[PDB]
This record gives sequence, structure tokens and C-alpha cells, in this order.
Amino acid sequence: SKNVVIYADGVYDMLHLGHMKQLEQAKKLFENTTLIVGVTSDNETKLFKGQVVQTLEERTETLKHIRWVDEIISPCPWVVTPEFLEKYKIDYVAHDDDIYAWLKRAGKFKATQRTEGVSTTDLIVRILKNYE
Amino acid sequence: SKNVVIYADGVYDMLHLGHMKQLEQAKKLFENTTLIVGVTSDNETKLFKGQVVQTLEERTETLKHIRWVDEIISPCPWVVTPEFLEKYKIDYVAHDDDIYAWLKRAGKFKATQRTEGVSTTDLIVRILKNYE
Ligand SMILES: O=C(O)c1ccncc1
Ligand SMILES: O=C(O)c1ccncc1
Repeated sequence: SKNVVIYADGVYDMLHLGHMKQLEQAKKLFENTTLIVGVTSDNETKLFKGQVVQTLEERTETLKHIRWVDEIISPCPWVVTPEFLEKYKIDYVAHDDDIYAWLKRAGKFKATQRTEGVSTTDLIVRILKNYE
Repeated sequence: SKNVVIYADGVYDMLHLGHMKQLEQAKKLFENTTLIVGVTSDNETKLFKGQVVQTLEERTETLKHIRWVDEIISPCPWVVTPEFLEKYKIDYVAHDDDIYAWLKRAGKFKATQRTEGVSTTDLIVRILKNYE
């Protein structure tokens, strides 16, 4: 039945299994979907969120290799607007966890979940606790 | 035309863009392929190659999220045998760079290439040279 357009934005820095579980989840919200991933720009991220270690090109080249990803918007806008939804014909925005209030109010919000500990920072911890 | 079975084995530890470029390359050796990825066991790797930081389960869960990967054998045998080719009906083995001599001799070897510097170890270097 109807193909549903899903939009998930993020930094997607040092992409780990937690990101991928999230993308798979968005991708499978409905039986027939197109998953659009948005990749935040270097400057906006570092100005609003924090340090990023991978460039925009690098963070986006990786997402191209993920099975669940159908389209990539890179760079994507930092805030999602109603115009943005209409331009890309987006039916739902998928993200963890108001700045999402207006999307919930419109019934266009689908919550997805983070997976803890599986991150690339916590992997060096493992390498490092080879040493007392 | 004919669907070609491709087999690429590896450790696939802390999967980076270099691994993924390799898998994409194997996947696209022929127009119609099935790419089988083999994931080496924890013990055999640590006994023959070196330390691995991710478990077998973890290294395999990640590969499931890669677009190019059609089938996963986990754990895969450490050495590839002619029996192994017949059991999984494999037409070509894809790997970098003899222990591949017999496969070349049989015309069943397809070379793929590593991409340098894009590895997860070299990313902490980048984080770290935030400090003089
Ligand atoms: O990663 C995030 O929370 C984010 C997503 C989209 N725009 C800005 C930040
Ligand atoms: O990563 C490798 O070189 C390897 C591949 C398959 N069997 C053992 C080692």
C-alpha cells in the first residue's frame, strides 16, 4: 500500500550500532517507506551541539553504505520547518524523544530510540582497560 | 543475467568506511550478485591475527546494517576450502591482495582494495590532536 516518506535528521558522527538500530527503526515504521536521512552541517553542529570529529562529507559517505537509507539530504537544515516537509513531501519525522511539539501536534512525529554503550567512544574504553 | 555468488571474509572489526568501500566493491563485481560476507571467530582471529575489540556478535550485528551485504556466515572458517565453495555455491572469493594462489589458479579470485587512513583508530588521533 501507500509509500510513506520518513525523515530522520542527525549528526551521525562516528556512526555506531545505536545509530543504525535507529535508522532501521525509522525505515520500518511502515510496510512501504522511503527513509530520508538529514545530515547536519559542520558549523551548525559545532555551534549548537558540540564537537564533531568527522566532516560532513565523511559522515555522509558512511550513511550511503547503510541498508536502510534511501535518500540523504546533506547538509540538512538545523531546524525542521513545515515548508521543509512540503518540499520533500515528508509524511513523518523520526527522531529520539519541545521543538518536536509542533510535529506531534500535526501527527507527523514518530519516536525512535537510542541504544546505550554501543558507541565508538565506549569502544576505546574497552581497548584501554587492557591496562590497569 | 546469471546471478553470481561472491564471498568476502574478514574480521570486520570496528567497521569503517574502508571496509564498506571494499564490500560495495565486491557486491558490484558483477551486475547480478549475491554477496556473502564471512566473519572470523573471536578465537581464531586473536590466535592468528591480533586483538579484536568487538565480539563476534557485535561485529556481525553491524554488518547486517550494510546495504551491500546479502548473506552473512558467522562465524566463517578461518581458511577457505574448495568444499566450502561448493557447499555455499560460491563463484568468486573477493579479498584484498599466497593462500589465495589456489583461488587465482581456479579463476575464482577477485581482488578488492583497502582505503587508508579512514579507520576508527585514526579517528581518535584526530580527537586527540585537539591537544598540543
Ligand atoms: O542530533 C540531533 O539531535 C539533531 C538533529 C537535527 N538537527 C539538529 C540536531
Ligand atoms: O581479515 C583477514 O585477512 C582474514 C580473512 C579471512 N580469514 C582470516 C583472515
